[PDB]
Amino acid sequence: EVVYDKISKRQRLRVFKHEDGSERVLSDGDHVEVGQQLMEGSADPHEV
Repeated sequence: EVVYDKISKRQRLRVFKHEDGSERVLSDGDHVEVGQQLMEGSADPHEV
């Protein structure tokens, strides 16, 4: 299991939706695909 260790609450949480779980902000327990962005902001393109 992958660990994203620390994110300051200055960062908002991502507002996507998929798999018709929620349709709103990243919900605890929600299902996440491979390329899904977890946070509002700009993603490192090396990572993608």
